[PDB]
Amino acid sequence: TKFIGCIDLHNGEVKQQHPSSYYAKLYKDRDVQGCHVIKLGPNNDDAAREALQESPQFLQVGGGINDTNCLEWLKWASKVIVTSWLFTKEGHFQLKRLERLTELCGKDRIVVDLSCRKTQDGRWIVAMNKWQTLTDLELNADTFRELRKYTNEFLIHAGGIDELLVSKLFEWTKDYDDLKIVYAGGAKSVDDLKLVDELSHGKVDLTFGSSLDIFGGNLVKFEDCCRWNEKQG
Ligand SMILES: [Cl-]
Repeated sequence: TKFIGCIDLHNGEVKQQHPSSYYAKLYKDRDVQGCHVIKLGPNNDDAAREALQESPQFLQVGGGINDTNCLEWLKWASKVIVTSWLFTKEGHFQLKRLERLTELCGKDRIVVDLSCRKTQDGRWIVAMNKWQTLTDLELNADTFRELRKYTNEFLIHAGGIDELLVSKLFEWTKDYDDLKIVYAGGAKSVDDLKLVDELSHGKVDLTFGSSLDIFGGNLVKFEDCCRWNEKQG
């Protein structure tokens, strides 16, 4: 279990003041591997490239990723993160679209980002279009078994963390040794690192974003998250 950093971009600006390259440099300097730059809506491409080019092939990029632009983004991103393109506007999962991305990029350069909503006890359904659309894809062991054929990494995007979900991510992927699972679910305590480590037997990584001091949050220290990583080896 490691701390994963992020940079969210909206209207060409970081969601927080510092430009995107500041954060890209910081993550590189502190050797925070596997961070994600996420474009929320349009007009973010320059700010995304600013971050990626500050630390070339070190940060991932998501938001508006499809078969037409994935190779160009991979010039500067370590991996591309697919989101809504895997679904029709009606919310139907399109496995053939994932297969196309893998065919173009390689399984080591794509991330499948699934935003999920807990509908009922022990049930999580993938959602799209700013959460407002439930898709026909459920999170469960079967979904992980099938989709891991096409990617080496999932970003699972969901007060405290959804502890039961983290436990389930472990349970559903226990037999996979080569699969990276990044959880992003609003963590706002440094204590969540050890908690996620315990729940997942070390197999799930944890994003911190807006709660961090470096983004103007007053809840979690970025340096504490880096120190956690440094202790893991
Ligand atoms: Cl990466």
